[PDB]
Formats: sequence, C-alpha cells, structure tokens
Amino acid sequence: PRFTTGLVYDTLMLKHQCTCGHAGRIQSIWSRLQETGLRGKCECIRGRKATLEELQTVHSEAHTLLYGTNPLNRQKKLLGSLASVFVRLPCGGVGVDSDTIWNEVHSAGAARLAVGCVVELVFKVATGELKNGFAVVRPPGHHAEESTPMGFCYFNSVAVAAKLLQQRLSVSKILIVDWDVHHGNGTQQAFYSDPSVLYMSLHRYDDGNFFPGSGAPDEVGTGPGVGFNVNMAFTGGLDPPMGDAEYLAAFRTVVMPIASEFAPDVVLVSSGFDAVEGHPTPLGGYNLSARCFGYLTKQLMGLAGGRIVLALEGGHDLTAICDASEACVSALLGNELDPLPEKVLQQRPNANAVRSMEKVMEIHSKYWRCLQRTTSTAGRSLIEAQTCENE
Ligand SMILES: O=C(NO)c1ccc(C(=O)N2CCn3c(-c4ccccc4)cnc3C2)s1
Ligand SMILES: [K+]
Ligand SMILES: [K+]
Ligand SMILES: [Zn+2]
Ligand SMILES: [Zn+2]
Repeated sequence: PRFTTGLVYDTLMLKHQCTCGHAGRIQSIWSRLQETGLRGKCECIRGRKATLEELQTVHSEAHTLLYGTNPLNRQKKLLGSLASVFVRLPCGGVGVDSDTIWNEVHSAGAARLAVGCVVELVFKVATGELKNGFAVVRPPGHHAEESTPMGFCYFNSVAVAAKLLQQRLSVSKILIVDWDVHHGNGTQQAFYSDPSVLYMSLHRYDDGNFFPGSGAPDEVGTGPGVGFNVNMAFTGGLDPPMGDAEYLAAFRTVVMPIASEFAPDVVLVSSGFDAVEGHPTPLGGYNLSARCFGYLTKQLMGLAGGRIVLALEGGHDLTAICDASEACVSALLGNELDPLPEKVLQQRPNANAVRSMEKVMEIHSKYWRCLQRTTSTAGRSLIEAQTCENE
C-alpha cells in the first residue's frame, strides 16, 4: 500500500558497495531491513543531493561551497587524480580509498546526499504521500554547526529538513527529538531563538565531561525561544550505566508531557543508536536494548497524528544498530513489538537518573504547565507509575 512507511537509502553514500556484505553501517542496516522483509512492506523513496540553497537554510555560504562542491571542478593529472580515489579490495570489488585525502572529501559528498535523502522523505510524510519514515543515511549530521563541521558531521540533515518545512510548507510547530547518546549541538544552535520548533535532546552529559561537552539542562533557549530547548542531560557517569528503565522514565516524566503540551504538527527524530548496549564507555557507556527503541518510537507516533520521520545519526556496533533499526521500522509499520522483559517493567530508575530528571523538571517547570501541577514521580518503575495513576 502506498500510504505506509517510507525508507530512503542510496548506494552513492557508500565508500564501497559489495554483494554478500567488510560492509559498513548503512549497508548492513539496509540488508537487515531487506532480509527481514520490512523493506518489502515499505515504500522505497529515491534520494538526491541537497541543493546549495537548501544547505544554506542552516549553514553559511562559505561552509556550503567548501564542503558541498567537487574540488576537482576548481582545478593526465585528472586521470591520475581519479585513479588514486579508488582501491581494489580483497573481495575483488573497488572502493573509495580510506587511506587517502579523498576519504573526507567523499564523506562530505555523502553528507550532501544524506541531507537531500532526508528532505525527500520528510516532505513525502509531511504532505501525506507517506504515513511514516526511516532514513538510512550517513554520515550523521547533528553536530554540524552553522560554519563548523565536527564529530564526523558536515551538514545537519535534520535541521535543514526542519528549516524547509517552515519555509516551503509554513509548518507551524515542529518537534525534534534527538536520542543519540551525544548532544545535538548543531540542532540546538539552529533553533535556539525559535519557539516554533521544540528541540529535545536525551544525552550523556556528566557535567560537561562527555563529547561534545555542550547541552546543560540550563540551556533553555534565548529571546522568544526561551522554554523551547530541553536538554534531558544525564549526569553521574556510569554508576550505574543508564538503561531502559531510565530512558523510559525520562519519556514518562519529561519528554512526553512537554511534547504533548507543545502539540507538534510534525516530529523529526535524530535517531542515533550509540546508547544501546555494545558501545563501550568512551563512545557510549549506556546499555539500552534495541527493543526499547521500538517502544520509544511508538510513543512519539502518538504525536503529530503519527507524522514522524527518524533519521539515522550515530551508532557503531553492527548488531546493535541493525537490531535497533529493525525495532524502529517495525514500530513505524504498526507491527506488534516484542514485549519488554518483566525485569525492565519492574525496575526503578537509578538514583543518578532520577536526580538528572528532577533537575530538568525543576528548570522547565517555569515554562511548561505539565510540570507546575505536581510533585515528582520520576523514581517509580513503569508498573508502579501505572498502578499509582488509577485510584
Ligand atoms: O557518535 C558520533 N557521531 O555520530 C561521535 C562523534 C564523535 C565522537 C567522539 O566521542 N569523539 C571523541 C573520541 N574521539 C577519538 C578518540 C581518540 C583517541 C582515544 C579515544 C577517542 C577520536 N575522535 C573522537 C570523536 S562519537
Ligand atoms: K542526543
Ligand atoms: K528551540
Ligand atoms: Zn567488497
Ligand atoms: Zn552519537
């Protein structure tokens, strides 16, 4: 059926395409979606390069021309330049040579394609051509600032897509949720003074001591945007690590009450999976299950009438990102999800997480009615919170 979940992917984002895939992140996720038959139930959407004008909704002209255009256009030596871009591999295939100067050039070109791929999917959902969508896209975008690439990001795909929704379709309210384990500093910057888009980040913060070092609970916006930047910053380190119970409690007490009050017209998700188990201690440190992300997706699908697009950001462990991508797409298709273990449903969130949640709720009680009514119940398990709503 055509009114269903869309997927966007493009082999031109790959360093090396290879049958029987070795094989990087997005090629592996695409295979898992193909192999499980989820792609078959989905509408596959054709991507394209973002235009230079589209990238300039977020980034400076200078940034866009430097990283967004083929350097050879400014310049026997052509045949020699083309030759060393490529290398023949032990599978008998060819790829972009990762040991050369073309590694970062190609990644920036991949980034330009990633933005257009996301824009295409977002517009089909926002317009009702599609219901839902997931963008299988690389590199990530959420750390790229107006004039600064960083943390493997060149262009902020999700922020560009939001700017174009506002400028082309006049979308009144957009919610961006960012659940990559790292703060989306780029996205925060792009909308910091704008009350028409609510940015909500869940991230490891530990009082400024985790990459990229931004995203304090204090940072609530500037000007008329005051109140519309929510940093659900976890602090306390890994004593113990954050897991399913902690993120589920954060959705119950902070994310869903604020997002529900805001009442967005479209939801965009910066969907990194580096919080799932399999991402050791400097990269991630947390141990969410892949299946928890299927549940978080289903929660957000209750907003904006279900007009939601998830865009892959970080995540490295192949099993983890494939398990998680599978759970999110399955949720978007409306399939029944694997139930969360009794263990997770019974578990009270750890003390560091409760403290973190209460700090944010305190700061944002000033700006949201849903946090003015009551006392905190952040320390309850899901079963307990369920039990103690009734009577
Ligand atoms: O998830 C991501 N992008 O999607 C990340 C971007 C940047 C990340 C990050 O934490 N970095 C800090 C660690 N690091 C390193 C390290 C270099 C030596 C030892 C440990 C880490 C190189 N580059 C980085 C970027 S994760
Ligand atoms: K985040
Ligand atoms: K904002
Ligand atoms: Zn190969
Ligand atoms: Zn990340």
